[PDB]
Formats: sequence, structure tokens, C-alpha cells
Amino acid sequence: MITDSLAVVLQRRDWENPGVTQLNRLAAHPPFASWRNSEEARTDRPSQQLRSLNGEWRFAWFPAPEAVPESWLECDLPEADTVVVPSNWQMHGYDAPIYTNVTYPITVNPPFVPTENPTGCYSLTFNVDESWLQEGQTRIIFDGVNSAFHLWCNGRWVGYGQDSRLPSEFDLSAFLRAGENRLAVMVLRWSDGSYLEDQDMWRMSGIFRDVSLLHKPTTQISDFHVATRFNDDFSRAVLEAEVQMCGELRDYLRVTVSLWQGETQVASGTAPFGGEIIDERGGYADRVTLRLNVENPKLWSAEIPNLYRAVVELHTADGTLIEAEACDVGFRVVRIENGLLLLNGKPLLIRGVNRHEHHPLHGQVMDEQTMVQDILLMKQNNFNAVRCSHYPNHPLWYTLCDRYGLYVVDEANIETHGMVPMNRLTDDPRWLPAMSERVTRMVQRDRNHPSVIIWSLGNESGHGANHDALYRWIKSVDPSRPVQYEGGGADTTATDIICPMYARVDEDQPFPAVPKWSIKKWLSLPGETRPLILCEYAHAMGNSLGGFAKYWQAFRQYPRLQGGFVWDWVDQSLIKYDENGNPWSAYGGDFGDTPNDRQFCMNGLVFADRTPHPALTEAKHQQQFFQFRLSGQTIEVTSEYLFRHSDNELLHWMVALDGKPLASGEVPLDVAPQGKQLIELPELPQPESAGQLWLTVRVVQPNATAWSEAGHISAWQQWRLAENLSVAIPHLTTSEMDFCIELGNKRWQFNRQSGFLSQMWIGDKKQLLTPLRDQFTRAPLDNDIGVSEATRIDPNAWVERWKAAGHYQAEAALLQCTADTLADAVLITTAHAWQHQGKTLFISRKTYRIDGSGQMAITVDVVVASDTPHPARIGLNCQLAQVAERVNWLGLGPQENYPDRLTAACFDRWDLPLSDMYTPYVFPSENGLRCGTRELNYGPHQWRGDFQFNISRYSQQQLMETSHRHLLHAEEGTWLNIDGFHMGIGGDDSWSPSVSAEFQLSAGRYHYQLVWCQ
Amino acid sequence: MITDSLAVVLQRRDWENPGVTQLNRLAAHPPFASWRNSEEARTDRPSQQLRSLNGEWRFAWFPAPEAVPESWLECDLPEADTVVVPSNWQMHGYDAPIYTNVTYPITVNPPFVPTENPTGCYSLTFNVDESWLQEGQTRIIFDGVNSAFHLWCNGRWVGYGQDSRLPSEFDLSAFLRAGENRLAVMVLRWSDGSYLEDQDMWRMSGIFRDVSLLHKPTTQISDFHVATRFNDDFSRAVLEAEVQMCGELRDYLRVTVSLWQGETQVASGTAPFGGEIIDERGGYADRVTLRLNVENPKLWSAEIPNLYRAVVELHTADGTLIEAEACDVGFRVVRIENGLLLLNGKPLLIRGVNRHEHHPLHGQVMDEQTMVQDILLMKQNNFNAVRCSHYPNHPLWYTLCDRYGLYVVDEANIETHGMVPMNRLTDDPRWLPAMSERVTRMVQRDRNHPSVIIWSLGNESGHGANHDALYRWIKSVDPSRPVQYEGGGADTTATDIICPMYARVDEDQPFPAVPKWSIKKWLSLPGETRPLILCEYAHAMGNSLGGFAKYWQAFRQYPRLQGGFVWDWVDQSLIKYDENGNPWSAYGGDFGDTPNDRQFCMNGLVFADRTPHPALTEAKHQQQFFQFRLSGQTIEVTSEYLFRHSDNELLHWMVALDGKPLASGEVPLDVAPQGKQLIELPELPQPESAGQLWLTVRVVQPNATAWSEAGHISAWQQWRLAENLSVAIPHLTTSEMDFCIELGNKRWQFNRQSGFLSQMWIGDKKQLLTPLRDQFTRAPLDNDIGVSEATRIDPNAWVERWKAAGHYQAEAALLQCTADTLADAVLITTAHAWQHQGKTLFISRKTYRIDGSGQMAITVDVVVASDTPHPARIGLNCQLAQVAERVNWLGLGPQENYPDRLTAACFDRWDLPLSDMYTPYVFPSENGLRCGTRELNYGPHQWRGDFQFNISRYSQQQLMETSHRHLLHAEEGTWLNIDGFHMGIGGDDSWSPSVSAEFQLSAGRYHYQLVWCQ
Ligand SMILES: [Mg+2]
Ligand SMILES: [Mg+2]
Ligand SMILES: [Mg+2]
Ligand SMILES: [Mg+2]
Ligand code: NA
Ligand code: NA
Ligand code: NA
Ligand code: NA
Repeated sequence: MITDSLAVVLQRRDWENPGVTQLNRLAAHPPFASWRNSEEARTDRPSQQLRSLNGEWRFAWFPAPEAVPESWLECDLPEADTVVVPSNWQMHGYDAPIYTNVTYPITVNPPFVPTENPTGCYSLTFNVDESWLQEGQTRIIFDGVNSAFHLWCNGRWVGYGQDSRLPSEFDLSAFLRAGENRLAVMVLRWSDGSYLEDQDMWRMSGIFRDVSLLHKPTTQISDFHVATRFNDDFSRAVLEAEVQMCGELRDYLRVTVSLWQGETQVASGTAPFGGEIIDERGGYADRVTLRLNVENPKLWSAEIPNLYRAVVELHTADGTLIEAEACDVGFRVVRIENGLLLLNGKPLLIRGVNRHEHHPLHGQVMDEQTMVQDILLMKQNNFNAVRCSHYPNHPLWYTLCDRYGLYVVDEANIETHGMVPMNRLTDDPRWLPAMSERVTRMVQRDRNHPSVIIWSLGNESGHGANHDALYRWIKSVDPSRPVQYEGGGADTTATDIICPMYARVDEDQPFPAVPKWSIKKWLSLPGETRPLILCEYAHAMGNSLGGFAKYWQAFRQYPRLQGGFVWDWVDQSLIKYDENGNPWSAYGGDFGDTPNDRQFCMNGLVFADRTPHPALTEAKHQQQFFQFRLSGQTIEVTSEYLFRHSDNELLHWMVALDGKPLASGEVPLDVAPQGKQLIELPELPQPESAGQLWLTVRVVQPNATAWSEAGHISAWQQWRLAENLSVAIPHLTTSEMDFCIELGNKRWQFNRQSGFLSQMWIGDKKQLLTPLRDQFTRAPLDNDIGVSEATRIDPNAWVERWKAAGHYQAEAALLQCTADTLADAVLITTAHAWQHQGKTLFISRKTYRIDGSGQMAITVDVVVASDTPHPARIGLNCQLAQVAERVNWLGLGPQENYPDRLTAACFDRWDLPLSDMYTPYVFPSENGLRCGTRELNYGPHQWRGDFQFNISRYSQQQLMETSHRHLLHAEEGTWLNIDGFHMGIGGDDSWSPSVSAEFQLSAGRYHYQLVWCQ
Repeated sequence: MITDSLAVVLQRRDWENPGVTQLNRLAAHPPFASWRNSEEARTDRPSQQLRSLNGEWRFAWFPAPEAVPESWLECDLPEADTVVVPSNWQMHGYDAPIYTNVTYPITVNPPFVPTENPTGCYSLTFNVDESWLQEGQTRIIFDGVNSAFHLWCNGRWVGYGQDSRLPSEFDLSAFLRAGENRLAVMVLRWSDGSYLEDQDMWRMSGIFRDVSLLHKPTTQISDFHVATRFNDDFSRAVLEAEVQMCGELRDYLRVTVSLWQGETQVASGTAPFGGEIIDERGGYADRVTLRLNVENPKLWSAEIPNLYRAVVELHTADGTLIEAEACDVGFRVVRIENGLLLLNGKPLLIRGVNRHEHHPLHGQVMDEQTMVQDILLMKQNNFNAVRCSHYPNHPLWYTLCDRYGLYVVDEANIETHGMVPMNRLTDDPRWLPAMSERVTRMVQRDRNHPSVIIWSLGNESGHGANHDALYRWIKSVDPSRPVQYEGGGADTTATDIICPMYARVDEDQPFPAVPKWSIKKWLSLPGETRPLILCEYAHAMGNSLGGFAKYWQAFRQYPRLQGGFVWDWVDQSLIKYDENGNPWSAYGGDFGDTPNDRQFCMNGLVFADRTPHPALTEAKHQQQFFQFRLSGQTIEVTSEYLFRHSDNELLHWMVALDGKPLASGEVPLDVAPQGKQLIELPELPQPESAGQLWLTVRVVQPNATAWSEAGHISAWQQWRLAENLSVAIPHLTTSEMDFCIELGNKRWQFNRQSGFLSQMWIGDKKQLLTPLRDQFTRAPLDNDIGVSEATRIDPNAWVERWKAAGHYQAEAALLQCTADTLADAVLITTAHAWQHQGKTLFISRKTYRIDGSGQMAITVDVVVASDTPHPARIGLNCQLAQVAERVNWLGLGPQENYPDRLTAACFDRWDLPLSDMYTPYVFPSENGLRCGTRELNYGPHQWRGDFQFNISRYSQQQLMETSHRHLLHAEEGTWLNIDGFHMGIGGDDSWSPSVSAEFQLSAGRYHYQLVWCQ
């Protein structure tokens, strides 16, 4: 037909009109399956009325919707490939995914999008049974289509949809025919809706969530809401189920709502349709509210995710079932009382993380297995909350969070970050309809999920009146959940929770019109009474999460600081393939996407393959649910659980002397929620030998859980106990070029022109490929770089200050190199000055004392100019000629730890393969540091003292000059960096200096001593 | 083109889709004229860039949009008539206007409308100058089109619009061509928008407001808001003018905002574009806010409508004017403080009325002359506020209210009264977009008008979440005005003001879920702190406004009772024409409209021709701005003005004895706002003659005003002063049939079978056409009938109770008729029983004493059964044979007054033509009563006593059995009803019993005496 033709359908350009967000789309509603059997519904068995169209579809790509041929509406194109649906077509190579953070991927001219609008033409030929078309309603459900789409069925135009992150449903009953049918879906990458979808993520497109057919009866359940009300002590609950119907009303129709705990019916209710009178015209004849009483309900929480099963049966008075829907019900109350967010009467402490729907191979297509993997890892690392950054998630997500026990912030798909000002659209009433659909349809879909405890109005869209309106709309329709929104300063009228992004613990960031106060200060501002939960904090970009412990100290000290959501869970890297077929991880700009925000897509605690970064352990430790205090030999264990007794926890303790165990034991934990348990340690040993005693306690979960295996370690702490302080002569040969010291089969060679230990021999085997030289620089971290780019320098970034000061180009100048034979040792004294453009940045004065035992004692005293940027490190580095399989050390470990991220590390004797001493951050940087190290063993070498170290096959130079980890090549031998001092890594944010003063190397004078021996 | 064709344009049926409220419509904005001269703008002179297309258009009517021929898009139809635009096409006879109140005029199946959808095809061929199309933007403005419409220009489809009551603007620049152009407008009577337009009014359609062309420059003023901020005492003001631009930004662009008081520039400000930073992305580069200081501003109020002129000039830095817009600015603050609505720091007392846009000949087309007439009448009757029931009004309205001084409630065009429940749509998020457009676009249009002091979210649409959302939206965008909304119980979260409809003063109406408490009680409900202003009260349907004084006593006694809006200003009657070309007033059902709400369209204080009903005077008296208290000979005059001194008022006083003046005088009023003035009266006379002294004071405005002529009476009061109490024999001839009494040339004849005075002779001329008989009934008022209809009886209505009790059918039974000659008089004693179906309702026992002076003294004692409904009246009626030109009476007058509506009437000697004793209510009923009457003179007849009376050419029977006033025919002679007692008329509402107990004839025994003589 003429009006079904592309030429007509496309003429109005509905994808460039925010007044048209949909055409012929059905109302939003909770998940439906149209069970015709109540036991199936109760048991969540797969309904035959819900059919999946996921699988092999036909796909053709076009540069613009105009280029689509009319024949596509009737027959599959010859040029059409077979592709899997759901999928993003950028993952199939048709065009490039674009990583941009704030800047829109298109020209900013709303509501218009580029004429070159990549278009994906999907089609599916399928069979429909005669019974479906004989009676009832057959709808098609698109759980996600990015960004917009037109839908044809058998050549006839059905409808149009936007909002990539919520389901779009269309009635096909009048379009289907018994037997073979063809769907034709034209998906546009850009639409007016794209102005509300400016999230900091990969910009992709396609039918990336499930496609289904649902068959319902003519007389059907159209919507149903569950609410739970409680008494003062949660001993009595009322489940209020409001059920709505569509179709023909009849006095024999009945609704039965039954509530099940496993196989046990705990409550039930039956009633005819017809609600109570609500205004002068009457009530809803097509609605009914059942009120079921539940005595001593088992309450839902992230700690104990007790769930009931609500089955909603639409049937006849004589008992014939018309259809059945069902939901998981969690009995919990979420409310803000006197400035505190309470769940079931107790103040929450949100151990949260932001999570994008990202898969390195399938992009933004989510599968159950990846969701479960994420949830398990999160709970195993002491997360209890997740923020749907920044859009409604795949439906299954919420179910899993109901089942496994995670608190969820459900967020509308509204982000206009790229607008100038940020609220240009959100303050414009012409965009209120569009925004409304993104909020309302989210609530209507997800309001029955107990896991969802907070609604969010979106992200980074300023503060406009549309936010206030939709805030109030949510509050009116669902007063069971707080609403939050960070835009416009994080404390606007459109949020019940002060929810700033990257507000620091103690440091104010007074930005014009939207300051980021210190969270502590923020709570106390005149007139402010709300709780404060950071929607984003602790930016985990690369080697980061420095200063995380400061946040958690504050969270625990301040009642109204109820936590936050780390940014973020998983790196948004994508897999590309080398010429040799090898996969490597790619970030912004690696797909020809331009402009792009290069590696800012990788802010995760875990790699895209869900392998953890070191920072994750820090989080786990700071978020652990058991806090410990040592008093003498008494351990006070305090529980931060609100609801569960410690019924699956035992405390293992161990006392060790310089890594050697001396005593241990196990004590079952029996501590009530928010309670204390005192554990008296038996008299620990009094080792008369020298060294520091260390007490380490670990809470172990002996039995498996739904989310953890037996023996899971959930918490730990370490304290220093008592310390007992410790109470042949080398031959020197002097030449014009070097001092040579010989002792047995050991030989040291100091170059007199450079002033450095230039070679060491054991027997005849050289030990150094590069001299032992002072190092004051590190391969910059993403936090060091910030947003600085070779084209657009950011002068306040640490890397730019270091480069401008000449730290990387500083030329060592020999001031002194002298040798002297003592009674039993040889003493080499050196002094160097590092200079740049006439200024002396650093002066190092060293002494090397080589004694009759072969031990070389190195004393290093460094002066740092007060006016030069504080150096990243003060230490030594050399390239060792040997490559050994393993690294042994007495120090903090086992994982990478830095001065502002080492609380989770434990002091012990650690022994790891050399590879585990390199952290493969996709963007290479300084990595692998271990701090608090008293002994390091590598090959025949032993270093002793009190130092930090990293050891790898990659130089700091190579790390600094290589953009991707897959481009690194192991160099000859092994690079050893031994630092007396190392700067913090930061992480409060990764676009401004974030290293706190106490972790900057600002003392001006530094001293450290090493002992190097065989 | 194919896509411009009706077949394509109409295929999507945008008028049955609430997701499509418009296509290609431009943003809403304040009134624009695009002056290219700043003096013109200042002087509000007509801009040549604003051209009117009002005038002769071509029009063709069709029963459905499908029936429109494609040729219409290119050339005018042959069948097309020439019609005036603006117009409603029901007023041109093409189809019928439908009067329905609650029930939708279409089948209720949203969003769908009937397939038979009357369609009006308008077209206009006009000329466009070349300059308009050479550069700049040419838009077409439709200030009102009911209900929806598609727009073509020169055969090409431009756009689509809904919301009949706000302007719809479209850019024609790309469609126009130098010289001759043709607009084609297809207007649909029904659309999805019609579900939001269920106001209790005539349902009409067409282009009923102005159509204009506006030419603006490419670089233009796109929006501008004015705000006024004040200090604690309103001595200093800041005018904050936010100006927005569209087009190309350039650093030489400037905005100048100048403020004028007549010809005097009081303030000015210039600035480049670029607003302050508002969020992280910056500010609005295309906006600028000027902040002008005004010292000692002249404040705007309904009492003193001081206005400034704001001229907004968009120009270059070097001084070239690009364009100029302008507005009237009123400096006033509206805010609710501690439960009180304050204007400029003073609590308002709203003397309000609801006003529909209605004209009896042109329907819903409004002209300036009618608006001015209405405003003048309102102010002359002591109204200071108007509610735009129930939609945004013609723009000019607001301007006039700014100029003349009326407070305005601006109301969104949202009424869903016919839905079941009433909030079915307003609680549905799918209708939130549509509703939003009706609210937002109202605010954007009218927010600069000082007269608008309150926003309303609509009317009779229940309470749904959409209301809460839009309430909050208004509060966010314009916090300068309170928002009110009555739906959902009048005290919901969506209103700042308790704004009930027809809540009574002392009587509760406990309806389920939406009770109408007594307003006094309502204020004091636990937790209630808001002010209470009735959005509708005192239903002026016909002979009504009984009990109005109770409302105003309450308003004055209770601070938080700040008044209300009477329902309503003007009868919504329409003019039809008899076979003889005579015009008559018509109401529901007179156009074949069915179903219809017959006469409920006529609820006005004035007739459709703006002739006043009697009730208006009552309102004027109760709303008067001067209150009086008498103490001895001292009059305390209290001013209820808040802002103005009584600078144009003098008090005239007069003392009169039984209507004869004895003394008078004038005293200038000099009373401050809310102040008191004591006026000592000189020693009033001590007339030793008999009778009651009456003091009457009137406030006269000696000088003309913009709204009143010289000598205007604005207030009055009357008190009783001292009273000095007053300290030939007829021949009887008895026959079997009658007693005959003769005295000189006077003869009385009493029938002994009936027991009534059956004839009276003066000389040989009979005086009676009908005997003098007791009357206990009245032709029912609309308040007596309520909603009762012959098909659907309402048993609690007074008329139905009276009919069921037999009051109208009661048969008089003679119990006694006897005659007796006294010393100097003849005494006739009678006793009658009125009976129905065996029950005696009334018993009348009378004595007629005819003495030697010709005077017939009648004593009447009536017993009323306690269990029969209280009778409407207790009196006598006769048909007098004579017709005299005038009626003289000593009593309350001059206008119709009833026991619960007589405060405004004054006791005096009144003399009016007989016609003025009949009030021509379009729906006939009891009318013309004058109460407190001590003397009545008609022809040679004089009646004396203390009675109420009406006198007319129409019997109560005829009034009762005639549906329209034009169908009344004067009967032979004159019907006189003399009542000892008369029931109240009611009026709190006209669909339930509203006569308060103290005005019901419930005493069971009544006595009254008359003296009838020559
Ligand atoms: Mg659109
Ligand atoms: Mg962003
Ligand atoms: Mg529509
Ligand atoms: Mg109504
Ligand atoms: Na806290
Ligand atoms: Na990022
Ligand atoms: Na009052
Ligand atoms: Na009415």
C-alpha cells in the first residue's frame, strides 16, 4: 500500500521530532508471560504463550534510511547477511562503534540528526500457529532497539519506537496470518532520542535485546502493582496487589492473588472487579485491589534475599483460568527518616558500584551468564548495591538482584551531558514528553522488583523543570522508593538524596553554580537534612582507587554518609584482532572513531573479561562487613550486617614472625547484626629472636552460598604485635674509568664518569644490563595524565607539571665520586645533581659500603627543590640481566599496592610468578608496586631494607611510550625499581589532581637505605 | 505531492492519538508583534509585521475528513461559501452546537472519536509582499481552532495542531511565494484532545479566534520573561527581564530593556548575550538577563492598576534596531504566607466570578467590545477577580484585565469530567504529554501578565499523578504565582489553595472520597493550613443566589476564607429565530442536540446580552468595599480596600418615614485602606406621626473612572431608626349560593360552595377574573427542580417532593363558610382543607371583616401538616381584571428580592412599570417577588400589611408549564400573588436541595393579615 511504503513512512521523519517518541506502541507494564496454568506461573516455568524470536535474522546495512529499497518491505534483499539477534551491528563490522564521553557523536542541532544516519534493516520470516490468530492478542516485544525504529509486518507498517533501553510492544493481531509471516525492522542509529542518550559509553546500535512474541487472551491482565505495608516492628505485613484488566468486563470475572513461600501458600485473596470510589464519577470498574495479610513475613534484603511468589490469576467465578501472571515479591520498606535512608527500619550503608551493560565481544548485548558472573563477583567483593548507569537494564538483571540480594538504583535513560548548558533540553517543556516516557515507562516496568530501592531521573542533564515534574510524578505514583538525581549540583529539589559525583571526603571543589563540597561539609550546610550517597566516586580508571579508605572511614563515622557507588564495575574495552588473529583490548579511537575519548571508557574494577584489577581487593577490604579492633590479646569483632546473624562465619587468626607462622587457631563468629564479639587470643608466643610479630585475622565462610564457594574469605585485618629490634676485606682497584671492588667471586664496578654502580659479577656472569641509577619518575598513570592530550595540554595534570619541570628529561650531573678502604669494607661515596634548563631539581648523595661479607649497603639521601613539582618516586632502578620465574618478598602483598592503596594488602612472605608482578592495564602505566617491603629475593639477589618495589620485563620508558598493553614487548632481563618513597596514585577523579597532600613527596629531604647481597 | 495529499496526511489519524498533539508547531511564547521601531512598541501602535487574516474565508462542511476531495488542496471547491473568520460554524448553520455538561458529546472510547467527525475546510487566498519572503521568517498564528486541524499552504502540508484554546504557530517561510498564496485548513470537531475539553459549555468548532501572519527577522527575540522582586516594604523593586534569541549569534548583538511610565523612562539596561553559568557545561549563550532597579514603584492591583511599559530591543552594538517586543508590566507580588494569599503584602478578599467566553450570536468568538462590557459591568458590581473557566482566554482579555484592574486565574484547557473515574486520563502517563502541552504552553504565553495572579491546572479531571507533575512544573518555572486545582477533593497536593466547588458555609456534604466540607470546618481540619478560595460557588442558575450573604459574612469573619468565584458571569444561551423572524434565547436541546443538559447552560448573573439578572445586585451589595455599622447617630464606615484611599467617594445619607424623605446630606469619605471613618449624623427628625424611620446611606463616586460613570453607586446600607406605633355599615344579603356585602358603590361576593371571595365590584365594573384563593405553591425554580427530569426523577428535589405530596394537585375542601353582621362591619369566616389521596396537607381558616369604610380586613391562619414537604409559599392569589401601567409599593425594592436574597434591596416607596415586576428568566419560574412590603398599590386597589408579593401577566401555572420565556403569553388581566410567607430560593448548588432551614416554611402554623381597599 502507498501509506505502508518507505517513501511515506519516512517523510515525516519521526526520528527528528521529540513530539513523536512512538507510534502505535502499547502501554508499559511489568513482565508478562500469559501463563494459562497457575502452577507454571508459580514455578516460573516457560510459557508457551511467550515465544522467542531471538536467533538468525536477515540484516542489511545502509548509510541512510533513504537508501533502503522499497522491495525490502516485501522480500529479503539479495545483499542481506544472516546475523544473530540480539546483536549490535558494530560488533559485526558494518560500521564503527564510537567512544565519546561528553561530546555528542553527532552534530549538536536538536532535534535534527545527520542525513547520513546508519540504518540497519532487520527481517525475520517466522511461523505463527493458527490458534494464536483464531482468538486473542498477539504482540511483539522489542526489549531494546538502539536508537529508533520503524516496524512493518508482512509489508504493512505497524509502528515506531524510541528509548533504546525500554521495551517497545506492538499489537500484530491485525497483521499476522496463519503460517509464514515476515517482520521488517528499520533501525536508525541516530534519532532525536539520541540527544537524551549521551552516556559516557560506546555508541552502538541495533536490536541488542530480546525480541519476543506474546499471546494473551482478549480479556487479559493489563497491569499489576504489588505494594507491601508493615507495622512498627515488621511483624505484620499487608501485600496490596492492584490488578488491572483490558477487554470485555463481565460479572463472572474474578481475580485471585496467591502468595507462596516455596511450595507453601501463605496467603490468598479473591475478588470481583471494581475498585473503591475515588472521585465524584466513581471508581475503576476494570481494577481490583487484593489486600493479603502476612504474619511474620520474611523480609527481603541484600543480606537475606527472602522472596515470595505472587501469582495473579484472572479466572471465572466458576473456576476457569483465563490467564495467570506472576512476580517475585520481596517484603521490604525503603524510606528516608530523619535524614537517613532506612531499609526495614535500619540505616543502609551502600557498598555500591556503577555497572554498564558491556561485553567485550557482544558490546551492549547482555546474557544471563555474564550477569550472574558480575553479581557473584560483586557480592564476593562485599558490594551490596548496583546503580544502573545510566539506563534501565535488561529485565533479567533485576530478577537476579532480587534473587542474589543486591540493592538496585534504577535509572531513567536520560543523559544530555553534551548540551550547553547541560539543562538546555531538560528545562525545555517541548522535551518534557520525551523525558516523561523514559521515566514513566521505567517505573511501570520495574516497580514490582524489591531489589529496586531507589529511582533515578537520569544522569548529567543539568537541572531543569522537567526533572522537578518527573520527580513529583514518581513520588505520586510510587511513594515506596526514594528518588535521586545528581544533576544541577547533586542537592536540588529533584532528589531525596544528596548524590554527588566525585565529591571528596575533606577537600572542597567550589565550582560555579554546582560546587562539589566535601561530603562531610555538604551534610552540614545550612538547611540540609538529607542523606548523602555518592552516585559516583572512586574513579577506578587504570591504576587507581587511591584514597578509598578515606571514603570508608567517613562513611562509617558519619551516619548520614551512607556510602556510594564506585565508578565503575567493568572496563568498557572491546576486542579487536591483530593481523595474526590474536585478540587485543581496544578503547576509544581504535575503530577510527573520531573525535573520541581514548581510554576513559576503561574505568572498571574488573577487566572486560571480568578478571579483577588489584583495586577490587582494596574495595573488598574497605567494604567488608566485619570491623576489627585489637586491645591487647582481645579482638573486638563488630558486625556491620543489619539483619543477619553471623551464622556462616569463623574467624581464623595467625601470629607470624617476619613471615614464619608461630601460632594460629579458629573461633566461630557468633555476633548479632550491629553487635560485638570479643575473642580472647591465647597467650601468643614471646619469640626471643629478632623481628616484628604480626597478627592476621580472616573471616572465612565455611559453607557455600548462592554467590560464594566454601572457604570464601569475606573480611580480614592485620596488626603489628610486639617487635624485638635486632641488636676477608674487599679489595679496591682504582683506574681512571672505574673503581673495581673484588671479594671472592663477587665483583662490583663503579663508573667514575657517571658515578653509578655500572656492573656486578658473580663469578664471570654479569648481573646488570643497565647501571643502578636514581629514578624520580614513573610511567604516568591515567590519574597522572587526566584529560591532558598531546594536542590539548592540561597544565595542572601531574604528568604535564613533571614534563614541564624536566623530570623525564633531567640530566644527571656527577658532583662527587670517591672511593676509600676502611678496616673491613670499601666505601664509595657519590653525589649527583639532576638538572633541567639550568635548574637543579634533585640532588642525590649516596654511600656504597661493601664489606667482607659481600653485602653492599647503599645509603641514599635526596634533596628535592621545593619549587619543582613533587616527584612521583624517589628510588633506584636497574636492568637485571637475569630472568627468574618467581619473585619472593617479605612485605605487603600479594597484590599490587601503593601508598594510598595498601590497606587490603597484608604483610607476609609472598612468592609469585614474575608475570603476577605486572598488572596488565590496557593503557600501560606504572604498575606492580609492592610497598612496606623488608626483603626482596629475585634469582640470586636479595635486597633488604624498608622500600617499595616493582619488578617486570617492561621499562618505565616503554610503559610510558606504549598506548596498548598488547604492544608491549618484554625487554632483555628484568627491570627492578626499588623506591625509598613513592607518590600516591589518586583516584577521587581522573581528570584533576587527586593525590592527597599526605601522599605527595613534599618533604624536600628523603633518606633510604638498602642492602644488596647474594 | 503524494505525501501532501489528504490520503497520506489523514492515514495516521493524528486526531486519534494523544502521542501526537502537534506537528511542526513552533514554541509557545508571549505576545509578539515584531516592531522595527522602539517608539511604536512603547506606544503599542499596530505593527506592519503583524497582519490580520481575519475576514472573508472560503468554507466547506463535510461529515468526515475522508469526504474532503483532494482538489480542495489546490483550488477552492464550487460548493464553498464565504464566511467570516473567526467564527464557529455551528453559528452559521452547518451543524448543531451541542450543550452537554458532563457526558461527553461523543462515544467514550479514548483516544478514538466517531468516524462521523464534522470537518470544516477553510481556505484563504491572500497576497504576501516580496519583502517578507526576501529575508526573515513568516509564521502563521491561529489563536484558536476547535478541536484539531491540519494546515496546508499552497498545496503543501505544513502541520497539525490541537488544544483549541491556545495559539498554534507554523513557519510558512519555506511555503509562501511572492504574490498570491492559498491556505487550506482542515478543522476537525472531534479529536483525542476533545477528551481533555469536556467543559460544561456548548460544544462548537471552527477557527473561532484570530488568524495572523507575523514577520520576524532571522535574528529575533524568541521569548522574554519579566519578573518583579521587592523589598520588605515595596519601596524598591528589581525588574528582571530574561530575553532569549533565535538565529545567528554575533558579538555585536545587544539587548536593551527599557521601562516606561507613560512618556517617562524610569529605568533601562543594556547587555550583550550570554547568561551566567548555571551548570558544568556553562550558561545560555543565547539568553541575557537585565536587572533594572525601580525606586518607589507604583504597584499594580485591581484597585489601582498601575502599569509600566517594558520595551525589549534587540539591536546592534552600533545602535541599529533589529526588532522590538513589548509588554505591560505590573509591579505586584503574589504569595501565600502563613495560610493567607497576599498581594503586595496584604491579604486578598476575592470578589470573583467565573466567566466563559460566550456570545449569544457568535458563540465562543470574543470581541474587544464584549470583553470591555463584561469588565465594566463586573467592576461596577464590585467584582475584582475573574476565573478563566475553564481554558486560556483570548489574549486581549488579559491585557484588559491588566488595564482595568481585575485579578485573573488562568486555567489550563483540561477537563475530563465525563471520564469514569474522573481521573482515568489524568492518572495515565500516556496522557501526560498532552496535558503538559496544555499547561506549559499556557504559562509560556501568559506569564508576563500582572493580572494573572494564580495558575489553574484545569477543572473536573479528578486527581492523578499528571496533576502533581504539572503542579511542580509550574512551581519550578514560575514561582511568582500560586497554583490551584480543585479536582480530587479540592485540597490535594496539586493545589496551594483549598479551592472547592459549591462547598457550603456551615453544612457538610460528606461525599465518599471527595467530601465537600463546610468551608469553616475545612479550614480547621487537622494539618490544614492553606487559604480557602472557592473556585465555584453561588450557582446563579435562574432565580438564585439565595444565601449569598452567608458566604460573605463568613469571608469577612474568617481570615483564611479569602472569597471565591461565583458561577457564573453570563448565561450561555444562544439566539434562534421564530418563524416570524423574531429572536429568542435557546438552551440545551433547542438545536436537536441530544443528549443535552437542557437549561444548565444558563447559570449567569447577566443574560447573554449582558443585561443583569436581579441576583447581580445582591452580589454587588455583599461584595461592596465599604462596610457600615450604626451606633446611635454615628455611622462607622470601614474600608475593605487594601491599597487605595477613598479619594473618589462621598457618603449620601437620607432619613425617611414610610418612604417620605425627612432629611438628607452628603459627607466626603476620607478613609484609609482597611481604615475606619466615623460620620456623626445631625440630630435626625422626631416625627410625631406614625411609622418606621429608615436611614439609608449610599457611597457615590462623584467622578468618572475608566470603568464607571460619574455618580456611580458603589455601596449602600439601610437601618431602621425609631418607630412610632400607630395608636354607613355594609349590608349583608344571604342566598343559597353566595353572601353579598354592599357598601356604597362597592360590592363583595363570597361563594358559599367554594368559600372564597369570588367577585368584587367598584360601581358596575367587576374586579376579579378568578377568585381570591389560598396558594401554597410556586412555579418551581431551577433550584427547586435540580437535575430532576420527567424521565429521570430526582426524589429529593423540592419540586418532586411537592408533586409527590400533591401540593400542585391538592383539592380545596370547604369546612366552614359563615357570615355575621357586627355593629359596624360584616364578618365572613371560612375554613378550607387541602387534601391529596386522603391526607390533609393544609388547613386555612380565614376571617373577612368588611367595615363601614369599604376596607376588607383579611386574617389568615394556616396549619401545615408536619410530615408534608414544607410549602413553597403561604399566601393568596387572584386574577385581577384590570391591567395598569405601573405598580407602586412601600417595601423592599426596587428589584426582585426573596427571603434569602433581599439584603441588597432597600425599603422605600418604589414605583415601576408592570413589566419590571416580571423577571424574564429564559426558563420561566416563580419570579418578581418583592418582600418586606407594607403597602401595594395597583390600579384602584391598595393592599396593606406585612407581606411579599409578585404581580404579573403570567400565572404560576403558565410559568410552570412553559419551557421558554418567548412562549409566554400575557393572560387576561393581572395575576397577584400576596404571600404572608415565602420559601427561600437557594443557590449553593442547583442540583441538590440548597434552601437553608431558616428559610423553609417549617413552623407548622402561620398567620398573616391583609387589608384590601380602594
Ligand atoms: Mg521522534
Ligand atoms: Mg556523561
Ligand atoms: Mg492527537
Ligand atoms: Mg464539568
Ligand atoms: Na554512615
Ligand atoms: Na568513562
Ligand atoms: Na477572610
Ligand atoms: Na452549567
